[PDB]
Amino acid sequence: SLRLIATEEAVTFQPVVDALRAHSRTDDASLDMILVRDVYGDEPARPAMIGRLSDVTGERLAEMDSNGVDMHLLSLTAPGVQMFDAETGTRLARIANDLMAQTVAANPTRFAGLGTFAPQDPASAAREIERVATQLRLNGLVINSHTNDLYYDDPFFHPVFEAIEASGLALYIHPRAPSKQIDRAFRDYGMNSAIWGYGIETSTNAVRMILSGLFDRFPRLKIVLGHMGEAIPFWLWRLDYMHGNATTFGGAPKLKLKPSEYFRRNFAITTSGVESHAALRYSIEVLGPENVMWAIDYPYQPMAPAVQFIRTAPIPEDVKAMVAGGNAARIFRIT
Amino acid sequence: SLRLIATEEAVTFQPVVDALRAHSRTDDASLDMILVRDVYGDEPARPAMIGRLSDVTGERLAEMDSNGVDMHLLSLTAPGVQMFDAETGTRLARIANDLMAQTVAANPTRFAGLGTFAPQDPASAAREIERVATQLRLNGLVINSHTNDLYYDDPFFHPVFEAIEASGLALYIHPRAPSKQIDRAFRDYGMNSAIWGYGIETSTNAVRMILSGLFDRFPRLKIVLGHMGEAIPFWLWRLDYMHGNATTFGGAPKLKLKPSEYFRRNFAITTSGVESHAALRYSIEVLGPENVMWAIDYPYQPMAPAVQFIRTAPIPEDVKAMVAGGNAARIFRIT
Ligand SMILES: COc1cc(C(=O)O)cc(C(=O)O)c1
Ligand SMILES: COc1cc(C(=O)O)cc(C(=O)O)c1
Ligand SMILES: [Mn+2]
Ligand SMILES: [Mn+2]
Repeated sequence: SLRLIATEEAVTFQPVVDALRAHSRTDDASLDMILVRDVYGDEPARPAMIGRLSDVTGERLAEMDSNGVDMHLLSLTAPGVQMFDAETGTRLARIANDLMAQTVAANPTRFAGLGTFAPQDPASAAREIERVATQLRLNGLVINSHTNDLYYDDPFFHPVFEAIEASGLALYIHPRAPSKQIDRAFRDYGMNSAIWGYGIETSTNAVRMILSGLFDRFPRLKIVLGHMGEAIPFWLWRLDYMHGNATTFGGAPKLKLKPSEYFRRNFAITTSGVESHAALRYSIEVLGPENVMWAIDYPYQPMAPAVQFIRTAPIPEDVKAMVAGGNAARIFRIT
Repeated sequence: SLRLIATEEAVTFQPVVDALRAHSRTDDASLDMILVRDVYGDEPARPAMIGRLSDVTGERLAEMDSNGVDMHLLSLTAPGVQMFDAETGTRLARIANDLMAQTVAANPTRFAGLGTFAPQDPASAAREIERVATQLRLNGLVINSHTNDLYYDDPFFHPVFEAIEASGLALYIHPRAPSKQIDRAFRDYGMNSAIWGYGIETSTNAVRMILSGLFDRFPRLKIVLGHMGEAIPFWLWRLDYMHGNATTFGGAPKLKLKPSEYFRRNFAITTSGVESHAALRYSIEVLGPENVMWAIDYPYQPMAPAVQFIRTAPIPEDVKAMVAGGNAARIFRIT
């Protein structure tokens, strides 16, 4: 009877798959090409993945039922539509969002959905964000860290965040591989991926957002970070302590709040890929129990262990209910 | 009467200062030049820092006395001698280590010392490490993350680690600014420094060391990381979980232990710059109480708050004693 709403659950659609299959044959130097060739390539190292990402009502729903999971909140899998040229990305975002709405509508008690967009073209992405919010009535938004090797402090993306803030939709900033600004250090030992690169790429993006003052410009933004907040909850004291030096000697702009206060006000986190009771308890302690959500990270992680992690969490039942689904129901407006 | 041994306490000596003053005028593109110009430059934004780093027996000792701090474990301040050419770095490491040994000998109940080296020349560095251990009999070693924009998984540095392992001295890997591999993303909002770049640079170095299998080659190495382990303690579950993918699809070498097992076996951490009781408790829980040490990070942080942080830590008195000084006395050979 614990209501479980999993918040970082990947899906894909045939038009996006086809575009990535084509993209896999190009000489794109993005570090995401490792993943793209592994999953979408002509000789894939991970040949079952397209099928598992594409499936919603077969194995996925069967696994949900066997583990007592009420819902998946679906998101177009990284790297979404962000690797394509602007026209292509804009077209495919629309298509993927329409298909997400269609998927959710077939089983709305079991699936909710996040829309995505192509920030390669900020003006067009702003229009699509508005369409996602008001015409499709999806539950929120998802984007995969950097676009065009730029981070979201860049004023280039202001029209995107203006539209997101106005829409009231939370934005899940999911990882992708380290951008070209930092990828040189992530070429070895599989560090391009979830084992290290994903967290460094995504957390650096979010820290730039905070320190740049994005949340003074757009104070009603809600951002969600998976992987126990990409470790930002662990760094809060030092982010705050060193901020004086940053604005005094480092040219950082003066902010209305402390870095950690933006993190608690404007961000929430999920437990995707971090099935640690100690890290969960730490995060609840420093963020508050309203700011932590459960996730599986299916199909990149299996459902049973993630479910058992939350069902056995050494926290009171009321807090467990918040983490398991209550918070997600609030943040992603799930009835 | 808690015995307090602070383990990340920076010092400098005139010959190194003079060399950095000269270096500040060069066209070196290293991100450390920001700090170097701010402290050692002809028109320094932080003019009092050289005096504070240079002082051992004046203000530093008075502050130790007024706060009841037993000892500082001294280290040549970042970037140490690593920015110089090999000949210069090698020469200056010898001098700086002799001066460190003399500083310690002058007040051995109040100061312990870490020797440094210039890994620009691994053969010469290996010889200096041996001298530090056997002739100077210093308490350990210190190096500031990368050298020549390479990380310590590189076989280029094997003679260094062979020598460190044989010496039995622990190596404190202190931060410096992000290397050229990653520095593009750390040029804004003061992120070059302790607020973010230091942690990403140093943790990525350490993660490369672990995933490369360095600790299978040299299983007796002891490495110390400040700033609450540069957040690696927070990432342990995910580092372990994703390791199968890394070795299966990512070309990472198979290891004898799990990544988190190398971290507990071969690393210890300090609390420098992270005066959070929650983060301290988390670290003691996941690493064990023997693996956590207290530090101040003087003169970049003030002593009083660091001292009051540990004196008021909500942990049992025997564990507090271990963290405050007992572990340091073991790891750094202090009577
Ligand atoms: C492309 O999307 C992915 C996402 C995750 C994640 O940690 O969120 C992991 C993988 C992966 O394991 O390769 C891939
Ligand atoms: C030159 O070495 C430094 C070290 C630290 C540290 O956090 O360990 C901070 C600063 C700084 O605040 O600029 C400088
Ligand atoms: Mn994911
Ligand atoms: Mn320091």
